[PDB]
Amino acid sequence: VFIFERLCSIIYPEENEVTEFFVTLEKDPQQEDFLQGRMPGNPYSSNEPGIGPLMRDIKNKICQDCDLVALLEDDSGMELLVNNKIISLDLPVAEVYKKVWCTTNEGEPMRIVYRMRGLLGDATEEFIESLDSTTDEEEDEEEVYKMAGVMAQCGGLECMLNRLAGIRDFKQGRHLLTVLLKLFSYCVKVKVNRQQLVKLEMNTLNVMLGTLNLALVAEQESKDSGGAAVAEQVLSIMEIILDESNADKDQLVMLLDQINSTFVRSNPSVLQGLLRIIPYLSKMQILVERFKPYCNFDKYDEDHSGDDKVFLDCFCKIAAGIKNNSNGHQLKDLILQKGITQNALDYMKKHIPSAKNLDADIWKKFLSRPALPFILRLLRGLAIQHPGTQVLIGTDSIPNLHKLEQVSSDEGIGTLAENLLEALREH
Repeated sequence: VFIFERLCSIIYPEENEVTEFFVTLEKDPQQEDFLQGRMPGNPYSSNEPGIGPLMRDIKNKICQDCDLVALLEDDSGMELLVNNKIISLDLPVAEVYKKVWCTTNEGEPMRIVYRMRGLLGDATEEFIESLDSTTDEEEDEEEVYKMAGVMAQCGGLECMLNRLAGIRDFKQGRHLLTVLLKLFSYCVKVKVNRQQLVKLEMNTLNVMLGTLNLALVAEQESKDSGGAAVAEQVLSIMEIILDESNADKDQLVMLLDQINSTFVRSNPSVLQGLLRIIPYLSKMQILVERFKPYCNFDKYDEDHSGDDKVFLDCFCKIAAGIKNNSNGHQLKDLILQKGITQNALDYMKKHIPSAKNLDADIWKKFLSRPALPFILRLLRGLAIQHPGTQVLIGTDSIPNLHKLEQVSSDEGIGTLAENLLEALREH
């Protein structure tokens, strides 16, 4: 653990948190007669209750200790000044100390002058709203994390993967697992490390999926085990590695079991991360049959459970994420053979209005059907780069889709129909 912590601190030196500093809380000398009370505890330690984490907490402490109750609920009524600059109450006291005070008065207690706003006229002092540079310049990770590039050359990534694969007990391994994943999050910032991790010889995907499964099982057995945070980190690292790689079916089924898992459902972040990696990984027959009941559109319009909706949205996202390769084609062929595409076309043919006036109430009522957005998204996802699906939709549905693409609705049905027609133009 200590070796990997030391490697993290070499790659990305966390700025030394200012462990303890002192502050003095003084009245504006020009408001001495207007402000009741005085702060008696000068200098105050940064570790003292009410001295942070925000400048607002100091303002609230001054209002409380000086009995200025009317200013306690009003964040606009009191100003805090450091080095004759007005400091935003949203800023961290430790950052104000480091970035504003220590620039001129390093090692002295930070003098905070407090005053009532507008009592002597308009403030003429500079207002510091953000301690961070106003410039939105983005730090170059390839330069910021440049030292992580050594891990590709020294066999460091291979050592880290072997260490990750060696962790069989989540409870004992948690601390090592957290440090290794922190180090991986720095390593994936650098292109040389991403390209090394993409090599099949590294077995990166299987090790990461093993670590994900270990974290998911640990959180299912014991709530708040920390498996959730580990699973989220693994899913984020996997997304980056799988994206670089693109720039088995049993594992896909294990991932869908997680969509069913209440833990993953209750954890939107883990579910989101999981739903982002599922496309890249694309048994299959069983899961396609499992998504077939989720295609009760008429029933969906009548009534559907939050899960039915979530599952129908997830199936639309899966269908859109199926890549153009032999296995992706076989999965789309299986979905076509299971009749899911035909059932979506039969629903549209049954419910589409014959009225020529698109503003008619019958059209509004058709466009507001709950299943219709999901049908158009699903059909698009299945049609992209899949001639069998394109031909089936292109047989009889073009005149109806071409009516739909012309409609504006609050559900965006016209735009969804146009996007489906654009996917069908591949054929």
